[PDB]
Amino acid sequence: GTITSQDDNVVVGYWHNWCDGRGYQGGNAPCVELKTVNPQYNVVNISFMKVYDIAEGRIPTFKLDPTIALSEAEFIAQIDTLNSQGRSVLIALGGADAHIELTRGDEDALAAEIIRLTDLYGFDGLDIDLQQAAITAKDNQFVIPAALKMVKEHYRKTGDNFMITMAPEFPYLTANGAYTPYLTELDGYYDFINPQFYNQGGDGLWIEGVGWIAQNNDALKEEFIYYIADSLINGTRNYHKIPHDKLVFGLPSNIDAAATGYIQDPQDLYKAFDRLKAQGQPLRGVMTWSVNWDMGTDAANNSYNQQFIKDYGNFIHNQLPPVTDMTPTLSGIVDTRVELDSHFDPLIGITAKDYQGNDITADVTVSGSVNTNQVGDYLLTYSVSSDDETTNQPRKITVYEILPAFTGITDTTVVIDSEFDPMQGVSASHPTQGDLTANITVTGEVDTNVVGVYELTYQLFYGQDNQQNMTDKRIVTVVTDAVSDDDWQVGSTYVKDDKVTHNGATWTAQWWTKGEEPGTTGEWGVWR
Ligand SMILES: CC(=O)N[C@@H]1[C@@H](O)[C@H](O[C@@H]2O[C@H](CO)[C@@H](O[C@@H]3O[C@H](CO)[C@@H](O[C@@H]4O[C@H](CO)[C@@H](O)[C@H](O)[C@H]4NC(C)=O)[C@H](O)[C@H]3NC(C)=O)[C@H](O)[C@H]2NC(C)=O)[C@@H](CO)O[C@H]1O
Ligand code: NA
Repeated sequence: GTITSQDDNVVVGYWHNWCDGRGYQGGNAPCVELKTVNPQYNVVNISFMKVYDIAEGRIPTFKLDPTIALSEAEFIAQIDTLNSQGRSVLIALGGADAHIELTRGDEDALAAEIIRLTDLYGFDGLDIDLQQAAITAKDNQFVIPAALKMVKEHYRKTGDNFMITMAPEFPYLTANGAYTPYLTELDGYYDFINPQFYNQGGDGLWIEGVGWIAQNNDALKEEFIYYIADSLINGTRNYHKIPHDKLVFGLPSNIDAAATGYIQDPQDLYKAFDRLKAQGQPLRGVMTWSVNWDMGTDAANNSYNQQFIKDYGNFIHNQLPPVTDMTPTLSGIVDTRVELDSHFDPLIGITAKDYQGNDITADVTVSGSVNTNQVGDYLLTYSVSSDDETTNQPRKITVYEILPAFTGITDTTVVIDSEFDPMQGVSASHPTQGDLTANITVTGEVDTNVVGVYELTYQLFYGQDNQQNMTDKRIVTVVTDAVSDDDWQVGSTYVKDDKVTHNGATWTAQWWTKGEEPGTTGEWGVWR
């Protein structure tokens, strides 16, 4: 069949390219034929395209597991059957424990392989399900989006919408998180995102005013679904924005399918989705790992018997078609610190796209202004409008100054009659003004002919018109070279006529002494 895409809500189910997968609670997921998957799964994701063996190179591929007992041709035929029913069959890239590591330049070969597989099997698109290191390995965050843009454009030439979806684990969807390169580079290209709201334990989000709402909290599941979706579809609470018409809520089919995240009471989902509809932002569907688990068994060999599709198929399909959120995006805006008097260009690094991913950078306007000749904060607001919508974002620009620094102003002792130059070895620097040594003045003098302690005050003048100042003090001690009688020591023994220096004077012992301080023994004592 032909490239078959979905214009309305979706119930997405992954399909295991393997048999008898073990459950987190000891159950079993059989392989199943595609033709047996419930019709209400209108998107079925073949899992997974990956690197099967590094000896075939870096480019991932898909290899049907023959033990499912579908020949290549029969598998093809069953995809065609789904397509004839108006259902989409995507290829899912990655999965758990799949390492993919591509280098800049690999994009052409990756696109070529996606096209080859797509044309051979009749796939309708690709789901990005990179996990763990594969999300950020080498140049993946560049190569995979680059390849996918090529694939999208290739099929657009013939009037076909090759679907692009993604299945990020939700924690990666913070505003600057690991998936954000895939989301931004593919804005306009992707059909919807179905994040995984499972296998993350106690992770979740903080709602100012209700507290922490965790993905494994079964008492607050309605609030979990509502608030995490609300944050995604509006770009609030530190999440990257995924428009509501493009957000599909990914879930485990049952307790065997994922460690945590199963919805015990489907009412919690119905109500959360209704609340999102009530604020004008209905979601685009649900997704599940997996149709195999939905048709699987538990540890007691009891059948799950399609409970997931029973709970959610009709609820999600019995909804109005999606209404596109046509708001444009701005990229590259970050609060920036600028050194006093440096040049600042408010447009550099900032771009914009309409909701279809067309570049509309030239249409960005900025209000506010920065005065780099004055330290302080300056607030800019960037705006762009397209498609009867507007997006705005602020940017704080802080102008700061750095103090210069002196070198070589350290206390020093010099010998009598030596030459002393107060500027020898003395300098000052500043990162933008450069060498400021010629801007140093010296208050005070050293007289090296006269023993004693001389204070010098160094002043540095700098900045505009040399009206900024900083000061540092230096002590220069001039000492004689003259040989003196050895210093008195409290523990030494002296006898008549021994001489000692103490407290600035030379004293002579008049008899035997130990422990008596010169100067403290009066008019007629041992030291004179
Ligand atoms: C942010 C972070 O680091 N989170 C950690 C979790 O990542 C981690 O648990 C892993 O969670 C992922 C994300 O859900 C999960 O992978 C998805 O989930 C299903 C299982 O629920 C995977 O199914 C397995 O696929 C492999 C083939 O790739 C099969 O070999 C295996 O039999 C499948 N298991 C079952 C029960 O069917 C999917 O591949 C995958 N994608 C989708 C769309 O669902 C991993 O399996 C989880 N890994 C483990 C070891 O549990 C968690 C625990 O380590 O820690 C979080 O911090
Ligand atoms: Na097809």
